[PDB]
Amino acid sequence: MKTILVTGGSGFLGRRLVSHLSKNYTVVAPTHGELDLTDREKIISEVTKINPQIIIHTAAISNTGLCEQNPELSESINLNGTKYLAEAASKINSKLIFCSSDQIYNGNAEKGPLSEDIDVHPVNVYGKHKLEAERKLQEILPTSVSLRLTWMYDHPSSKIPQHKNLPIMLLEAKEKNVPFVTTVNEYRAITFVGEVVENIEKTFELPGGVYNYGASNTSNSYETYKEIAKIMDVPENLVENDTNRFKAQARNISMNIQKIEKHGIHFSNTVDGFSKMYKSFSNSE
Amino acid sequence: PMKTILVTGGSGFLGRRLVSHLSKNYTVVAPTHGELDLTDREKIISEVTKINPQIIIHTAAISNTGLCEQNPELSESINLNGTKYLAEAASKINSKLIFCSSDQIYNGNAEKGPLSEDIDVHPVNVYGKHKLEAERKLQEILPTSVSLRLTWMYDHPSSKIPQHKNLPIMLLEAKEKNVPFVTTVNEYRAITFVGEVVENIEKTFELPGGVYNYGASNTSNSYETYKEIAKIMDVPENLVENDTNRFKAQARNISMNIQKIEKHGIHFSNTVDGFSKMYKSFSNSE
Repeated sequence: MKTILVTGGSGFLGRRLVSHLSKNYTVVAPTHGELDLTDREKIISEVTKINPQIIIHTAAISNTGLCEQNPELSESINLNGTKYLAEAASKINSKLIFCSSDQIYNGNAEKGPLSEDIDVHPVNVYGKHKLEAERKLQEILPTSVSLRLTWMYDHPSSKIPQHKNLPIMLLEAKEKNVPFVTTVNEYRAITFVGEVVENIEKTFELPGGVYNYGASNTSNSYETYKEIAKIMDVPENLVENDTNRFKAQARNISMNIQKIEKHGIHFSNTVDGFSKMYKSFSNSE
Repeated sequence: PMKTILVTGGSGFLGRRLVSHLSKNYTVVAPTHGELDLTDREKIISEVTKINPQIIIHTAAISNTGLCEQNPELSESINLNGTKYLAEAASKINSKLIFCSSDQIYNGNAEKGPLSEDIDVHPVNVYGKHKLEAERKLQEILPTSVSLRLTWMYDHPSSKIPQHKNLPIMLLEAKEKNVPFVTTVNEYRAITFVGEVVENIEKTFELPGGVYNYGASNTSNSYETYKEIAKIMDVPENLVENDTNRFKAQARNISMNIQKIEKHGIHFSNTVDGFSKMYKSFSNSE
């Protein structure tokens, strides 16, 4: 009975991973109050007591100032946490699955889908800290797996609660009649959480390294979201194209996913991924 | 007859300490996220009109986005949402809104010394940019609204009221694990005991609308200030390392000039004296 320790059960992906993997795995999903990650002594011993075969780390690899009333805003590397999770994992040869981000690509100036071997230099704090976590998971845990995830979504009529993501934002533009702003200077994919969650068992056997993980997309955000809005019966004129955003240089974070296609892991593209699972779903509309 | 205050963020660090302070002198309504959703313009307008508070203290953070559940939409747009709607609800009932801003709006500034509210600012992080835009929107919609620029705060390490790891607790952990707490001579920041921020809050209610630097003062760098705070706490002086690498291009100066509010009779202690003052307050003599 393999034991899966999930750090980040409270989050959007964490809470959905726990529900799916509680079928055939024992899932131990503690709260940040239950399991202070920066307490090395505690995390080493608690990891050893649970003795998990697989660790899926989704918890905040540091954070900005928002979400808190009294934040420090040191704006240093603020790593640790995963470092202690890493050494605890190495002690019992655990398989660590880090939830990374395609925002690592957001500084790249190349066009078309980007591969995992291409030199990266993100521009915002989120991309910088995710990349730094990747590099350090590698040197301490060579067998560890880094999945660069995209902006994601559940069906907008889902039972599992979720904060505002794009399917909800397009529906709200329909009700309030205020248009949702986007741009042609953005190339990004959005992946149904179900495909991310359903493919997650296949990653357990992957050799250690960095893997692009999510939907593909060759279209820009403005073209993509019109296609999605047009599926949801959302007026066309409700999705606007602001040429000012990313004017200095386009944000291209569309991933080439052939590395995981070799290992039999498939994601559909962004448009046909949304449509298939908008229709498949048992929501009458 | 007794004034009524609507406090948002009633569970957070500052919000919970404001509710506790005011509950005996006012009718304080501190609704949870389930009781009052800040992303909903329709709902905000409906509740504030019914509660009809004379004073609204907005301390809550925008915790209702995808960033806070680690599924972020990382646009430059930094949408206000909740803070903008609160202002509109207040305009219609004529409520005096008090907003929790931040001194981090000064972190881009290149000037030296304590900075006043009337200078040209340009923050370089996301916290400063969201907070400054919140002020800009509030002074447009609510001329009477008051925006208090707070500092990084701290309660006592041994107070039974919870908090996240702030300065005084990190220096104790340094002593425990013999890990040097790293700081820098390139940072000019003040920190304030929350008790001084909270017992002066009643004075701000009368203040004319505008921006007011609201917190402790500091005339020296973080390294020297954290060394002083170390020696008072009886933690060893070797555990305060100054990493001069941090803030190489432009030193972070968020020292605040509180000269505006002290003309209105609002006095704050400085960083060092204020700490010893509360540190001596705790545990009364037998």
